[PDB]
Amino acid sequence: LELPADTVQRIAAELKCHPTDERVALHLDEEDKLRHFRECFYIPKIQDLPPVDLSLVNKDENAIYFLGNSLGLQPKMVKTYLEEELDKWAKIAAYGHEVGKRPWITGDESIVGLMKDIVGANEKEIALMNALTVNLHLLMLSFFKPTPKRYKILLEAKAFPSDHYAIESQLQLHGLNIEESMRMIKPREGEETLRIEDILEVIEKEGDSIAVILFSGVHFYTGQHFNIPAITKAGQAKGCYVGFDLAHAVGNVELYLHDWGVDFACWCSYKYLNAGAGGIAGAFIHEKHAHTIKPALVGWFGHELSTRFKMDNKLQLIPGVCGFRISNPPILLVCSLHASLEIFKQATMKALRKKSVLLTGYLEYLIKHNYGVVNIITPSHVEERGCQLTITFSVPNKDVFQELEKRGVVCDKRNPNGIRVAPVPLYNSFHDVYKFTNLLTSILDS
Amino acid sequence: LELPADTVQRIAAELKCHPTDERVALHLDEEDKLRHFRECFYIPKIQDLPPVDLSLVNKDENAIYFLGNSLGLQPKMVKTYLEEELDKWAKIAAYGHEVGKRPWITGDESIVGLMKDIVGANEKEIALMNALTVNLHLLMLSFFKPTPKRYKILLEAKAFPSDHYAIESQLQLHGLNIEESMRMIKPREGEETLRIEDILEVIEKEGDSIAVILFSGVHFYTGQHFNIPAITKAGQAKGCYVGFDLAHAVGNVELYLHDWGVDFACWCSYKYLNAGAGGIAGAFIHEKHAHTIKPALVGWFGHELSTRFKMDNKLQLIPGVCGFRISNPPILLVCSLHASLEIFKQATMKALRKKSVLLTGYLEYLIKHNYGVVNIITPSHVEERGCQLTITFSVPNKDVFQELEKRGVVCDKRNPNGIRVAPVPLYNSFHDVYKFTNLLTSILDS
Ligand SMILES: *Cc1c(COP(=O)(O)O)cnc(C)c1O
Ligand SMILES: *Cc1c(COP(=O)(O)O)cnc(C)c1O
Ligand SMILES: O=C(O)CNC(=O)c1cccc(O)c1
Ligand SMILES: O=C(O)CNC(=O)c1cccc(O)c1
Repeated sequence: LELPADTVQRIAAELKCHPTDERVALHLDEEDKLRHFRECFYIPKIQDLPPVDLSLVNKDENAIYFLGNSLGLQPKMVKTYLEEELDKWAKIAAYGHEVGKRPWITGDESIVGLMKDIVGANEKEIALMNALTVNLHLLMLSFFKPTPKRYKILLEAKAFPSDHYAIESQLQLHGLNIEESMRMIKPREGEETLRIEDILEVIEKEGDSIAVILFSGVHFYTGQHFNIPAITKAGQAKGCYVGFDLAHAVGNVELYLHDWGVDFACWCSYKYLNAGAGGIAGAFIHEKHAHTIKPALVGWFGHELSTRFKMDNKLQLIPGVCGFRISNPPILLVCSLHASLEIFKQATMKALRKKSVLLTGYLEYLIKHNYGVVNIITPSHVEERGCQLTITFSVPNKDVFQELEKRGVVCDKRNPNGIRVAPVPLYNSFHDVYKFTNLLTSILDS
Repeated sequence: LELPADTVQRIAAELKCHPTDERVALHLDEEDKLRHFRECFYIPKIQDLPPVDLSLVNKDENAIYFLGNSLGLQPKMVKTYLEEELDKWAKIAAYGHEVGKRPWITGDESIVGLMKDIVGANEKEIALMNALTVNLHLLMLSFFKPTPKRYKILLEAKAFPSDHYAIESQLQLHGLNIEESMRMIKPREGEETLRIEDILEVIEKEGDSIAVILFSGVHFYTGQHFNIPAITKAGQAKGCYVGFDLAHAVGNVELYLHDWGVDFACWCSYKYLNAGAGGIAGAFIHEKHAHTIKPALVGWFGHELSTRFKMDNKLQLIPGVCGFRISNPPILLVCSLHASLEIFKQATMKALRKKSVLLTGYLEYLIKHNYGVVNIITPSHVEERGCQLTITFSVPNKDVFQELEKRGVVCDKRNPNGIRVAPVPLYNSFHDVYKFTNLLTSILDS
């Protein structure tokens, strides 16, 4: 299978231009079978962005939005989907709990089918509920059951703060010494990312004492995409449960949670899944646990639908992850997520991931060619990253982030002088990447 | 202070009609200073309701919606408020986290001020987050700390199923015997409601062994409004924490959680608060606990805003209930609740409660006069109930509920032959009550 760099160079040869020519980007966009999906989203205009310097930009041009890994752009249909439910609420009020396209009682279940291909799990293995870190806790209350022999939680060092705090509070709940019980894998000296061989070594050596491995699927800062099946198998070989925070993985990289035998997972919906700030989150528990791992905290929405409304206070618990669902689901959040998931249905993760490899590969190619001063922290192997590249710079005189945002590039900063950029296949183009790299080159040359 | 029955009879005398005359209802509506608020809501039309028999009703008449205690009607402004946020998301995407009327990061805090008068607490004592039963669990994980001496949870028998399951699972979490540890106050033989003297007796006699009292503020089925301050003081006198599920109280009866010294509380927003199915819920913790009662489960949104985004994994916990906030808040849910709370701001709980006393009092009066066969289960004392009356019937030949719903009355059923009705002051009229009672009379007379 042709690597992105090789595709770019071959296309350039065919076009009779240099691989760094704008025509290469324009051609890749012409050949992009997912090109039309860009029209499904509200893309901000450059002139409308708060930090933009109008004197450096062309009005009425679209922003170069590379922050879809943090706050995904809005599907145009969100309003329409919300209107369907507001209209029902206006027309029949309480009766909307039981009737319509999204009966409110089963609003979550009405759209969960659309998640099956995204995470690679069955409908009974997925719940759409609450918020990401909330779900992490609900799952950990059941999966983390420390003993004198097996009490550790294994995670990456410099994990996302919410997960870090969640794990710390879980350990504190059991009166466990944090320094001794919170095992955090640090990179080798002079590296920011983890080597799979090093992770597996820790698991092999310390696995007997580890109750739960809780890793990110994709690391938020380095952009490293961890080998989920390998970590899962290694942990399970030592008797650990293995779960993942897939905040940066879902809707980005392909996932097969069931087939890989992942024990549990959770994710948010407002990043690659484009559902809007604080949107309804997700949880997965492998069906193999449905009768053995029970919810720690129960509410009425974990009671089987068939008898729930008898209200006789005789719990009939739904097996598997839906037993962990505590409260009635927020229809308005279901609406916005639904609009997004219909788009994913049409695009397919297979096709999206294929475009992402070429799109991020093209970005990497242009960066490496022009400045090979500029360091890509994200792993170079195509299977070891998603959309996002994390880049650092060595320019004492320039704040590269500030100069980019003034010009309508929307991305994330980390210190001292670096950036997170994540071109996404649904609504970013190869031309976006071309434009970005030329703005960057111009900034670095002063 | 004039009782509702006496107001009705006096008004009838002034009008020169019988207290049961339609003119009495029309006059009370003319004198209702809150009358205009009815126009702020989408009221369903009778012809649009699923169970309606069109041959028994007049088309284009409004439904008689008496289920505002279960699913509140929609403020007309909900769509407008949602559009503000969708428009921001479309225009500036990620930048919406920090700017606008409702910066997404502080979306909850941007509207919490509007809850101050509703629950009678300070802004630092209220959090808008998650869902009701979820919040109940988050609070109980911190407030319920059983010991060999003090391990019981005290609640009413036949509590709402979700609360019942929550309490059961909390006890199971600590390995406590449910039958011994879950103390449930049952009514006297031949009664459905609880006597305050009986509740206080249990507290006095068993209080030393009770860790937490968790009562509803208003009981969902009987409509009994419990004396919150009296239960709070009695529990605290015995060293118990006292908390309330205010699902049926908030936006219905007046509340002074801080001044009463209530330890903690939680509530939903889709009942009297009209926020839409599964809307963003609420939690209260008295400020007296801010430095002593810490969250059991922590996430990044419990970390002080000023340093949260440094992402250095060094927790700086917000004192009080906001420390219990785990995840970033759902803006779309904030929108719908905000639309409702602006209406409550204009109306005031004081004025709403005053109308409710007269409105429910008038309903009771008409029921008692025509059939004094018909039993009101809800306490008769005006201070011992909210909007809702629960009514039972003794007619072997008639399903009263089915006959009411066919005629465009929207209410709730319980067996064998009874109903829950809750005329609400924001959008129900005295004429609604008059019409309802005449439909009921006609049904009962066969
Ligand atoms: C309506 C109600 C609930 C509903 O629970 P959710 O968590 O909102 O699904 C719970 N408890 C009481 C007392 C209620 O009246
Ligand atoms: C974005 C993200 C979160 C956000 O937490 P919320 O519960 O949604 O507020 C948590 N963990 C990871 C790994 C994330 O990337
Ligand atoms: O983008 C990330 O990796 C993590 N950050 C967020 O999810 C985020 C950023 C700003 C506001 C917010 O609520 C969440
Ligand atoms: O109305 C009550 O007292 C309790 N019921 C609900 O809150 C309710 C009813 C139907 C659907 C739902 O999600 C909640």
